[PDB]
Amino acid sequence: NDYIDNP
Repeated sequence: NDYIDNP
């Protein structure tokens, strides 16, 4: 699953 690193 795709986890993005920092908002």
